[PDB]
Amino acid sequence: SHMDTPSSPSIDQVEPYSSTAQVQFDEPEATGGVPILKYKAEWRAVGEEVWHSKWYDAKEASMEGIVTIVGLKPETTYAVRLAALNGKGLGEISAASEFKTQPV
Ligand code: NA
Repeated sequence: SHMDTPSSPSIDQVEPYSSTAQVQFDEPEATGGVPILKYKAEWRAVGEEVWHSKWYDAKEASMEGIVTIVGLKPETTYAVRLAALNGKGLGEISAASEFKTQPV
């Protein structure tokens, strides 16, 4: 009788530059029963406790196949994960993917 939140997106690869990175991902296998509305990316520098997060429109993300994370520091290793938002709320977070920003 009730829809749930989406299953997890999958991160394929991350293409990092100096202060930004392109996160390549797959849509959830299951929407949960109602449509994906937004994506949330969360990232943090490995070793640190604080997570940074940003919302992304579902339409452009799923069409481009990417979300772009910003405000990164050069030469630094990060963990990133993704979750889909539907009408019920936030779904399962993806497995974390680790990348390193390039040197300036
Ligand atoms: Na894939």
